[PDB]
Amino acid sequence: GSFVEMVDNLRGKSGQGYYVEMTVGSPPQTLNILVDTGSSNFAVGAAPHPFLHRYYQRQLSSTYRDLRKGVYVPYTQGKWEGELGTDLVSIPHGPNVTVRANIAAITESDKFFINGSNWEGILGLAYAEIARPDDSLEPFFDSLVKQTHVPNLFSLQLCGLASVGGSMIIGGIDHSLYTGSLWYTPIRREWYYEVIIVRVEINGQDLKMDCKEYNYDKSIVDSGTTNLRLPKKVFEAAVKSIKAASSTEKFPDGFWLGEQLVCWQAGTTPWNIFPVISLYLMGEVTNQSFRITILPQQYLRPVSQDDCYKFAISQSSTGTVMGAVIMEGFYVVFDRARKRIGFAVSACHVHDEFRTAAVEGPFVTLDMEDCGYNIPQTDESRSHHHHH
Ligand SMILES: CC(=O)N[C@@H](Cc1cc(F)cc(F)c1)[C@H](O)CNC1(c2cccc(-n3cccn3)c2)CCCCC1
Ligand SMILES: [Zn+2]
Ligand SMILES: [Zn+2]
Ligand SMILES: [Zn+2]
Ligand SMILES: [Zn+2]
Repeated sequence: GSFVEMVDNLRGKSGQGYYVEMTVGSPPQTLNILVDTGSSNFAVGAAPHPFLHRYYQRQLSSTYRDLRKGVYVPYTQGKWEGELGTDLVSIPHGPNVTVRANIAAITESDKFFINGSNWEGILGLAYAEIARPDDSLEPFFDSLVKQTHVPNLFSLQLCGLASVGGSMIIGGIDHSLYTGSLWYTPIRREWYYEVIIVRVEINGQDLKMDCKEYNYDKSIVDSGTTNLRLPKKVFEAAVKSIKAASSTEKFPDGFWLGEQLVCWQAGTTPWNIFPVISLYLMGEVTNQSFRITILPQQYLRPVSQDDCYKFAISQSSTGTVMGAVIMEGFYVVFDRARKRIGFAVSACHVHDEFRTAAVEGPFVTLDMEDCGYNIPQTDESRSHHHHH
């Protein structure tokens, strides 16, 4: 488990999430597992399903122990039901350590598994706070760090229907995965990997919104979501501005809805008419920020003699979700030990002829804590005690 043994340990199909090979149980059962920075539960298929041809067989594992507890987890469209337990977990193209972790054995599901995905489970790498059924269910990464000598840090280089590749570096930073300098934004609160966006530009033009609209009701880094998602108001401003630059082409509304492809003749796509998008993230120094710059090659997704494209930016009512669309630009450091997220330009350069994906700063201004929104506290959340 040198960083070199972890290089290129990810695979997937385009728009269907990235997965790492894990083993579960004794003897080890090999399974492919979606890497989700947007959730906190480790769960694996554990009974027959249409789209699966292997699953976790609890009864074949000598190290399995029943927790006698059910759990239910909805996501944006998919959901599953599970029965909790613990077993030995390893990442074979990862560090050379085995840990006892919590596993949700999935017994029923709806629209969870995706035909052709090649994944049989989901690794929630976010914090205990949002774990189901409550935060006393230690997440995998927590266990791994608690039980071994692995630094409290991981890094994602997501690259590339068509196949994708990439790397999850568990426990450090591999400099062969990036070029230029690494910029860190703070983790605002440890639940999701919540960050603050202080400014947005499309083709250098500021959208000029109250900076709180950008993080309404939050902003996060989610390897589990394909698209860049944007709060309704920001989405509308953004589309207006993208439509205006690309206006030599007149697409049907369904395209802007992300529900329809548009096509040019093989190798003739007019990239230049689509604008770069810059997201300015709060720096570690007060009044400083730095931008990540997104190419239309990242947000226009490839799907006769024709190159065809899906619009990978969609509306949100649950804040700004920086999905795979965004991450594919970058080597992203989830530096849990220092409560920061780093970005650098990826050594998998998914690059334009005149423009490039960029991580740039500092930019200096005023009043970024002012850009956070505070979610309305519900009675249900206020009432649960936390003797942890
Ligand atoms: C598209 C999708 O849904 N992706 C799953 C991962 C995923 C990928 C996939 F390919 C199929 C799936 F069903 C789920 C990912 O977590 C979604 N993450 C958010 C989400 C949304 C709703 C519930 C939960 N959540 C549950 C527990 C803790 N948080 C998380 C995080 C907050 C903002 C919106 C997306
Ligand atoms: Zn392998
Ligand atoms: Zn059921
Ligand atoms: Zn109490
Ligand atoms: Zn608690």
